Amino acid sequence: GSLTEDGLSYKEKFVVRSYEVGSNKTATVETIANLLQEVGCNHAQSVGFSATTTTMRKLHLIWVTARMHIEIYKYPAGDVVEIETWCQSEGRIGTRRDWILKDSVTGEVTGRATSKWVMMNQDTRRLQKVSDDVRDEYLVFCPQEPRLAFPEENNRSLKKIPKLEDPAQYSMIGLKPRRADLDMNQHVNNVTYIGWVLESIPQEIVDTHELQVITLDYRRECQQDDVVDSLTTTTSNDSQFLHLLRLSGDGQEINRGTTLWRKK
Amino acid sequence: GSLTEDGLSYKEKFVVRSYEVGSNKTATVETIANLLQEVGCNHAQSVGATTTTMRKLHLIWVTARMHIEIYKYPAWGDVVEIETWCQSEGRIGTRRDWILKDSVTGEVTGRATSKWVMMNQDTRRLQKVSDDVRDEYLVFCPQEPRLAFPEENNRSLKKIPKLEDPAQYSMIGLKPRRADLDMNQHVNNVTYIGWVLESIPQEIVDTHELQVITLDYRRECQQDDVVDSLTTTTSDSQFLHLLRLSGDGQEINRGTTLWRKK
Ligand SMILES: CNc1cnc2ccccc2n1
Ligand SMILES: CNc1cnc2ccccc2n1
Repeated sequence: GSLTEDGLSYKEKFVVRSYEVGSNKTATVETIANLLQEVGCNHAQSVGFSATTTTMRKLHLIWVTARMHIEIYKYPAGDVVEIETWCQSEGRIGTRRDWILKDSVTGEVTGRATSKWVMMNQDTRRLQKVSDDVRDEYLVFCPQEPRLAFPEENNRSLKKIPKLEDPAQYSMIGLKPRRADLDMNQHVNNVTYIGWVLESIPQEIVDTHELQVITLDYRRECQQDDVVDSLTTTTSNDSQFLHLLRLSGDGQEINRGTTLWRKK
Repeated sequence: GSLTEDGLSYKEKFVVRSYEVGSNKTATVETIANLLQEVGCNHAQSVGATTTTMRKLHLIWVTARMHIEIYKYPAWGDVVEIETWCQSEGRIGTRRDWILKDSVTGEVTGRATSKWVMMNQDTRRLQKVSDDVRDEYLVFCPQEPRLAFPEENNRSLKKIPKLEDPAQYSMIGLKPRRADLDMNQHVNNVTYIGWVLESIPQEIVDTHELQVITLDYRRECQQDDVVDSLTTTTSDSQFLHLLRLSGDGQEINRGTTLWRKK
């Protein structure tokens, strides 16, 4: 894995592992999400991060995921998959990180993703707009012209996700994160919330359909000692669902999103 | 990853990933277990893991016991090479051993061993190996005994007792998700390792490191099943573990772990 010739993006190849695939012998959506996350960690490291600047570490600010959008066309089965990631400023809202998944053999694009990141205070959990001086510190590592993965006029990543009404059609109650789900800072990995959202999708839908799109807004972080409830409702060959992750007790909303499924 | 010069073992190098480490910035025991499993999968593939006679008879290889000793956990970014190989254990079953080495210093940072038995995949019944299916796997095994844990009266061959109630520690309501299931829709054996350790307190994890883990697989956990994880200190620190179904209290696993100071 290394930065491209200009140094404004990063590339990395991955061989799909045995424990990374599902019932259809192809890489699960959580494995793909982990590979996108891994390539983004190494891009921050290659340009000198450990991804907070010296100014961000002084004021106690961190980058947090606010929205994640992942569209897959072909899930890699032993296959080699190369991912090209890059970041771009989104004015004073925050940052945007895009990915392009390509099959290393056929060279075709087998998927792509985009995420919106915001600047949150490490301790008070309070959000704030990216100040001018902090913004230009990472501008030197971003393409100046707009390079989006999803350039489409009314693209399916900038649409507002509604709140699921009760009763939910499907549900999966009592979901708790384990030590494997926690990261190096002891927080529940963002990829775990993707797997929790999909736990409410029926087994019949998973066995007769494949996941094409997944848009997910991160509202609140799930602490290790918290228990979640996953809810789903069909809103529609293609099938659409409305998802909502919320705490078991107080019913505190932690996530909301939508998924699109295509026939096999 | 490729077979060694003789073809009686397989080697593979791995770069530790960001999402594969814990709070100490070193690879979790479940990630190490996954790497050992992955290298064993490719060793079976590299030699062409059920034969035509086993497929015709409707038989499969199932893990009966797993023993893993780690001395140095590879940190995020480190390269770790694992050398795996199989050996016949007479008519009982098969034994697969691993040697984890640091690719920079060349030293051994860990080693593992597992006992596998021959079970009929449909009726779930353990069957005797028989001479003919045994000689099919002998052409891919070292003839002389090559054990990762060769010590007589070692930590991998001692009988694990059943945990008595009340358990000192516990973690109830553990359910496997779609990520925990494998290609055949079964809960992969690394999830049971993570479930065993869920009952270990946070104080023990934050002030100690996992050195040894011996685990006997008694019953498989179906996707629609809920487990209860129990732990009791028997002592370095030693614990006695027991995984059992929430409802009927059906035992699915039993094992022991040894923890060293940091
Ligand atoms: C107040 N806005 C947000 C946005 N995204 C989040 C993701 C995780 C945790 C808290 C979050 N808060
Ligand atoms: C009765 N012997 C055994 C040995 N190992 C097993 C592992 C998984 C499921 C059932 C098993 N049964």
